[PDB]
Amino acid sequence: MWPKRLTKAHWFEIQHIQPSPLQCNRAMSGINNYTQHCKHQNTFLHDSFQNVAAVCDLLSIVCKNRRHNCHQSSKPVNMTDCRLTSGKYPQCRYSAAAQYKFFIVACDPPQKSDPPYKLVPVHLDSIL
Repeated sequence: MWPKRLTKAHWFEIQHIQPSPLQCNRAMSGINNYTQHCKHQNTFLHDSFQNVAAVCDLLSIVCKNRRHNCHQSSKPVNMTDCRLTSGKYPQCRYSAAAQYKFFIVACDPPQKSDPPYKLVPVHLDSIL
């Protein structure tokens, strides 16, 4: 069981960080349990937290929400798109689609219980 309240950065890691590609149904089951529903879509980045957090140090750009705390990867990375195809919670089933794309993350200063980087990733703003 993941604990009661996760930081935004910790939830980002749980939700979007998976360096070796796995089975969509397996990978989503934990996330779905914590949210108590079948998430309709999720993108897993096949890269390490360390590598993704490093993107936070790159040039800041505008996010979809018009904030300026977003950062684009310097290279594309392997990722998988999981899309809900059937089932009612907790029986959620997915199809997988591999991608090789740049990504943009939103970054914030760490909270106290976060790893003490200058910035940590907290949202997957977009893939491009």
